[PDB]
Amino acid sequence: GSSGSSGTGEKPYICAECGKAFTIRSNLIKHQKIHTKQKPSGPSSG
Ligand SMILES: [Zn+2]
Repeated sequence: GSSGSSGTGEKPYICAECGKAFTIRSNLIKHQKIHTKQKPSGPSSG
């Protein structure tokens, strides 16, 4: 939170899939994983 409006000064890395923030370039990568669905093996339902 900053006086006025956000924008001036933000984490060095911010996801786009959802819009999260991180500090360690890696810490962010790991997250991106949760944004990579993995369809099941077989019929959708049944
Ligand atoms: Zn995300």
